[PDB]
Amino acid sequence: NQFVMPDLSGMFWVDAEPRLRALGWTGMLDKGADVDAGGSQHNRVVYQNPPAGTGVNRDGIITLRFGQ
Ligand SMILES: [Zn+2]
Ligand SMILES: [Zn+2]
Ligand SMILES: [Zn+2]
Ligand SMILES: [Zn+2]
Ligand SMILES: [Zn+2]
Ligand SMILES: [Zn+2]
Ligand SMILES: [Zn+2]
Repeated sequence: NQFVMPDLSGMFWVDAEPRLRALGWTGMLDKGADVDAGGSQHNRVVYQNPPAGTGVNRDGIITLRFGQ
């Protein structure tokens, strides 16, 4: 908890990461398993950890699962 986690749902990774990095996030990305979530969700953020509203550390680990 040094910056509040945003809701990244629906973003492409080309937009998801720079948004996090701009918040000061210097931590490591854990890219999780893809999620088959239909065509509209293809390569968009489906899950995230920590959830939005959670205080995450500047170098804490963030996990993303993208639409298959
Ligand atoms: Zn863009
Ligand atoms: Zn990167
Ligand atoms: Zn992938
Ligand atoms: Zn499918
Ligand atoms: Zn489809
Ligand atoms: Zn797909
Ligand atoms: Zn993908």
